[PDB]
Amino acid sequence: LKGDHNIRVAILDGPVDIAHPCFQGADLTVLPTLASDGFMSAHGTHVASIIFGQPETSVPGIAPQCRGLIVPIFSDDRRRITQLDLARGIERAVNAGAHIINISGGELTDFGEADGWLENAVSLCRQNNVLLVAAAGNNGCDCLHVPAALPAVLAVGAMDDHGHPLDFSNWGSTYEQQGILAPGEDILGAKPGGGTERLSGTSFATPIVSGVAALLLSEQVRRGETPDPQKVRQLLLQSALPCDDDAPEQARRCLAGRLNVSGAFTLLKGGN
Repeated sequence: LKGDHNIRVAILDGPVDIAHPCFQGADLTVLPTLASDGFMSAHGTHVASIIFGQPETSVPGIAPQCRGLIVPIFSDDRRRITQLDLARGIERAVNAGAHIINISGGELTDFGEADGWLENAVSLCRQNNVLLVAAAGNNGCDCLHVPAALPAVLAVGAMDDHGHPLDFSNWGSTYEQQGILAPGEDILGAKPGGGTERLSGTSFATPIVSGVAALLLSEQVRRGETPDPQKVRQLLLQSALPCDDDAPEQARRCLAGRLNVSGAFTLLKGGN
C-alpha cells in the first residue's frame, strides 16, 4: 500500500544524486559528510530511487511516502570504505531515528566475522529495535558477506523474474536462517546525472526488501500498533516461500525462501 512519513528508512551508501527528478516530492534528509565487493554499492542514486522514487516520475518507488535518511559512509568517495566508516554510519542512522537501515554493499568474509566496531554497531540496532537489511553479495558461492551475515540482520539475495535464485547470489549457511530472495534481475532505478536504467545484483534486491519492510511498519502505524522492525524481519522470514523445484537449482540457494509480500501482510494481521 502506502508508506508513512513517521517511518524512517536510512540509505547507507556512496553519493546519492538527490536532485534527480524522481526524488521531486520525496521526503529526504541528507546527513553531512564527516571529517567484487565494498560497503558502498557504487549505486546510491539507484538504490535510493527503488524506495523513494515518486509515483508519477521515471522511477516509481516502493515506499515514496516514507521518510528517507541519506547517510554517507564516506569522506572521500574515491577512498576505500572501512568497517569503522560503516559502523559510524549505522550509529548516525540509529541516532537519527531510523527504523530500517539499508546497506546495499558488503565484503566477502570467511564465516561472517567482523571487527568489533561493526559488531557493536549491529548490536546497537538490535538493542534499539532497528532493522538492518543488507546485500548477500554476488560471488556466486557458498559464501558470506559481513554486514549481511551478522546477528538479527536481514540478508537479501537476488532471484530472477521467474522466482529462481540468480547464479551470482551468495548462499552461505547463515543465510539459510536469516536470508531471503528478492527480485534482483534488471531492477529499475535512477542514474546519477539523469535518466534511468535496469541493473542486476543483490544491491538492488536489498532496497526492495527495505521498502517492503517500510510498508509493513507503515501498516502497523495505521493499525494503532507501535512500529516493530525486528518483528517485521521475523514476518518476512516466516512468510518467505519455498523454491518450486530442486532438480534445476539448489535447495540451499533458496535461503530462508522467496520474498512474499501478501503472505507477510497476512502474518502481520496474525492470520493464516
